[PDB]
Amino acid sequence: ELKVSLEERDLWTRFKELTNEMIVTKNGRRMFPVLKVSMSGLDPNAMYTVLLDFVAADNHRWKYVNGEWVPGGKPEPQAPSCVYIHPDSPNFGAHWMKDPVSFSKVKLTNKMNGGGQIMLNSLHKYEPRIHIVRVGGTQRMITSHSFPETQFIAVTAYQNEEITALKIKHNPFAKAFLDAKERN
Amino acid sequence: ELKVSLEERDLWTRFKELTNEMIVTKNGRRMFPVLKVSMSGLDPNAMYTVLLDFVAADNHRWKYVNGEWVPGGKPEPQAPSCVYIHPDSPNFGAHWMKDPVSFSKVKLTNKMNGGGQIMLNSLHKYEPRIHIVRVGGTQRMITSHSFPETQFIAVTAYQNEEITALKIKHNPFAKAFLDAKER
DNA sequence: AATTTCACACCTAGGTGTGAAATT
DNA sequence: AATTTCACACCTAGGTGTGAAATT
Repeated sequence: ELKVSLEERDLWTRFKELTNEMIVTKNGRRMFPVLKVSMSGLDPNAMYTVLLDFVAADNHRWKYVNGEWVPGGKPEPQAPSCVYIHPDSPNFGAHWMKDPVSFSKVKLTNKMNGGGQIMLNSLHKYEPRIHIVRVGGTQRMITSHSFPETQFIAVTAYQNEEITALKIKHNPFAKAFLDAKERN
Repeated sequence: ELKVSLEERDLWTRFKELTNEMIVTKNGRRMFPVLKVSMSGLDPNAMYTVLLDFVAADNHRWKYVNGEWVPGGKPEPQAPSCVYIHPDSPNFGAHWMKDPVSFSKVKLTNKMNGGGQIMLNSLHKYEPRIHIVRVGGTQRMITSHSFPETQFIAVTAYQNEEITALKIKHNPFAKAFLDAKER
């Protein structure tokens, strides 16, 4: 039982191969691609809460040198980001398994604004991590699952234009720019 | 302990006074004003599901005659509407009491399209009804709450221009029309 | 020098009353 | 006649990368 799969695996893979970059802003920025996963093997009638946090992919600050991401400086330990409760929580296993679970509303930021936005440090790699926590009862049951293909480097401005082109070609809110290309 | 209060009582009252009309479309229409309520006296740790449905205010088909809504023809039985599950359900009492509970996403239609939209019959009077159900509770722990100032007549097109004017004045999505008056 | 901020043009998404036209 | 439908301009609401400007 208990299986959690990554939706849109192909698009994520393409981002990984280019070394994915996620914008983080003073006000909070949404992720792209949107983290979507499928879960099964949950007690359909049990109550569960889904959580999302980000763990440091390594202890290096990265820098873009000669068109390539490169680690540098004194390596430092990085604490896992604060947790983001998926908005559908708490909810039945049946609900969680009906349709794919999407984290489309989570906002990433570089500030410590307690508005339910996940603070991350730019120029550091992160890997999203999902937690399914059983609600109620007296026994604890908690599962975690990370996806290597969702690793990215938090940034305040894109560096690799190959990524920017992938964002533009796939994110609806960036259609203006895509349209600009399809005619010029 | 338990108390469920209507938010924007003033605006609803004004609509009531003019005999509120609610547009219903083949695709579903949102309510205006938006139905919001403050609830308190729930077990902060208990799990609750909030529901919304509409009950027929009477057995008459209404018609707008000489600038007035009047009942006519023969009465019939108007069954209660299907139920709408507040999107935040199921959830803790603490969550329900923290911030006003709003039903802004409920769509009203005059077709039997199974899309989570509530079907109503136009030219009929209805009154929204909210139910708080304790998950695992008894049956007595299920309370109901209706507010007579939220009564309205379902319509496919406004009849009383005084209502149209209040809708325009207060619904942000109708600003184009309001602006068109303030110059 | 390197990285963050910011006003802005441009989209996506989707809620409104209009009023003519179509339907009952 | 009485009521419903429908394309349309015009809004609200808010997500994007751009590139100059400000900060470190």
